[PDB]
Amino acid sequence: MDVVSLDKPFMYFEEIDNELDYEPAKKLPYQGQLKLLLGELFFLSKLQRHGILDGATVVYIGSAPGTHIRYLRDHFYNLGVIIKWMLIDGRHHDPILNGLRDVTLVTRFVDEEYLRSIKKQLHPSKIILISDVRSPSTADLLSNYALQNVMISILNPVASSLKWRCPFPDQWIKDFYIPHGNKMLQPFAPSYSAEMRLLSIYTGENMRLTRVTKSDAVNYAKKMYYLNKIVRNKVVVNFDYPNQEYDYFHMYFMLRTVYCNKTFPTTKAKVLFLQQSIFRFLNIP
Ligand SMILES: Nc1ncnc2c1ncn2[C@@H]1O[C@H](CSCC[C@H](N)C(=O)O)[C@@H](O)[C@H]1O
Repeated sequence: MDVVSLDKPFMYFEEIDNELDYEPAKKLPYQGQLKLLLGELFFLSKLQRHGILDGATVVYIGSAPGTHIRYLRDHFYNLGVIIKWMLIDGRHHDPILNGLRDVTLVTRFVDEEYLRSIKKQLHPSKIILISDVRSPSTADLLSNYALQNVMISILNPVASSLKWRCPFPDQWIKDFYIPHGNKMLQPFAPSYSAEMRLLSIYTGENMRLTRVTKSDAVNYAKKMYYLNKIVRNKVVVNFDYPNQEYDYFHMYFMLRTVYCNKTFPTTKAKVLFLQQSIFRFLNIP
């Protein structure tokens, strides 16, 4: 058994302290909704901590089916946070999202022109952007990242969460810029996934971008390979929890930052609660 003792999990890309030469997917049902729910609950909890969530309109682009979004919506709604949800996708959403006055579902694939009309329509509310659009090829990726930057420039949000996976070095097309932000690592991501989420909060009227080159691509690939191949396969023996696999240890850390109405005697009790709550909601054993 791959046993180990760990202080804390790697929460952001930058934390990974090792790499592996990438060698050329899921153990749980609804694992994808889980992966998404944890990251977005983590992101939104942070904004709440900063006082920038209440009264904002959450514009989620590439939100369908969005089964897990119902849970996120209920969570903040039950906490008393006032948020309007605007879920836009060309595909249809899970019907559990229907019939809620605080959530507007839009069946539209967004283009730059559309962003301008919704910006005019959302005005003067403050916007929190969440993007999970998916076309893939390096060209498909770049195009998605290009669109995500136009979302921020037009919508001009107070914070953003963007889907982010660096293209493979051996499939490099050109250097590009992505918004400056924290590269949040995702527990329960596919076995060999190199995807993370870019979380940014916008101050003043500036927009800081960062260039990404092929050498960065090589680094992303090796660090993400060691994390997937070695780290995620660890059994944290010093983690006193029903499940000691690395992903549960990693999940505990994101869930411990979440706010609940119900008071708990220990962080462990809360996490156990939120997790039970989350798994029951997702119908995961
Ligand atoms: N330009 C665009 N505007 C809106 N949605 C887009 C888009 N291009 C692709 N998409 C959508 O992006 C989605 C990627 S899968 C998204 C899953 C969703 N976040 C969930 O929680 O279940 C697809 O549903 C696709 O239709």
